[PDB]
Amino acid sequence: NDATRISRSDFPADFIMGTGSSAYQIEGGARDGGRGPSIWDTFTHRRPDMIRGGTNGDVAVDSYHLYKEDVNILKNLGLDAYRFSISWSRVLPGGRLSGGVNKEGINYYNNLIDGLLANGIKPFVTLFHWDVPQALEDEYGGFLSPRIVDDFCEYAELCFWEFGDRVKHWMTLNEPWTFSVHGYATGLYAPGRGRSTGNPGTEPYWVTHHLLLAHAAAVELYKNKFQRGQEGQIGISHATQWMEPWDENSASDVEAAARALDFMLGWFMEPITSGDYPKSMKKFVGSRLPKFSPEQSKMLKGSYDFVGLNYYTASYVTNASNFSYNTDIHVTYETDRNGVPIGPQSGSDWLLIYPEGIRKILVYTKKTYNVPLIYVTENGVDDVKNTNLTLSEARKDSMRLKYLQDHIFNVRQAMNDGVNVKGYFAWSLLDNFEWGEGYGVRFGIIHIDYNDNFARYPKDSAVWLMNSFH
Ligand SMILES: OC[C@H]1O[C@@H](O)[C@H](O)[C@@H](O)[C@@H]1O
Repeated sequence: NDATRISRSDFPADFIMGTGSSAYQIEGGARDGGRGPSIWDTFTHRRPDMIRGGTNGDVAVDSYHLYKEDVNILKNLGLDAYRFSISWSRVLPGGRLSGGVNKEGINYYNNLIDGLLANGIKPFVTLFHWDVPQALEDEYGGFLSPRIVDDFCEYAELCFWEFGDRVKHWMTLNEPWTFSVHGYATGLYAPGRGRSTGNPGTEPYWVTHHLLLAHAAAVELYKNKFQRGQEGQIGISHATQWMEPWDENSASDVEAAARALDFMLGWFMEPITSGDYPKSMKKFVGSRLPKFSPEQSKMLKGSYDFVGLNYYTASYVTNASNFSYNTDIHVTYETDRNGVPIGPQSGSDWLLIYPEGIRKILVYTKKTYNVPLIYVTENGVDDVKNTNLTLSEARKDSMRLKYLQDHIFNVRQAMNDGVNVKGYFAWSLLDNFEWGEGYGVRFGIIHIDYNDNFARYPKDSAVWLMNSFH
């Protein structure tokens, strides 16, 4: 009943605990080892006004050079697994085969994977975590063009071929919701369209459509061409946020909350469940929502071995009072129920701590989508922004420790509920490059000293994880 007491021994023996990262956020060596640029290099370099402090991932926290140090920290941490992504423009600088296959980039991922394995840590590997190769962006518009589908398969194939003998858990995409909405609706993430210069009412829908197609076609490639020989599993990780009706007993708000789930999570989950978009998206987006061919529907339906969910926060939802994705949802998000916020702020004013949400999002996904195997692929919280603190003060992350305890507890509740969760990955292992927010937003269980070669030092939360989840 007390969440500070939660530990490995409240979970099945085969439950996988881990931490996470993504290539652009930690690797650095952006022009080292033959890596070609991604749309994020381009965004952060051409439009440093879009980044808090105008920073980028040229060096990030230097896991490109310090990977042996991350492996040692992961080993000391004692958790089962490490979720990281492959930088598409590292292994294929030009995005397609014709831009050349980068042997040194492959060698880096082999070294990381080998390091992880020699230390009993399972690699969980995401192919696409937003770093679309600039060459593809430039040649045809990246995910705006169906040409992205074939190129992504050839990339997935290269990765299965090179790494599949040792990597047994693959995700095609991480958070295409976030990628689609902030790249193409709000224009706040790479490639920064939407705020032809963009169109927030059409482009997010093509992007998501192509993302879904890319995902389906790479899953089919894995299933048909690698799975028998390699015996791994492939899925995808989705952005989630719990949507609670503003008024418990208002039919309108219950529908509004369900529509909000529909536009965020249903948007990707229904295609991979029934091969179509949610009814409410069809109704509210009309002719601006693309149709799948029957062949695409066959390919999308059931196209995963597992689904990863990413969870941070929650919101109340109510009905709303030219065209844009944001206005299509026809909802208004509310944070406060009569001056009572759904939960307290973290270091970020958008992250309201509501641990129960992770439980309701799990329960909701099993019910609505009937996913057989679920991983929490991301869950975590950011430190209050404060450059005044010494490391000993900074590393006492009480709020994170409680946040993890409380969420992990709720994951356990979801599993009692019937949700088959097979592991849980904290976001993140390292303080890292937090997209539009730069370095000031620290999600790590390992503190990074940005004044000193990105020195790693475990925060209280890492110590507790080691001691409680070995
Ligand atoms: O916002 C915190 C984190 O959110 C997750 O959805 C993304 O996958 C990470 O790349 C990001 O750093």
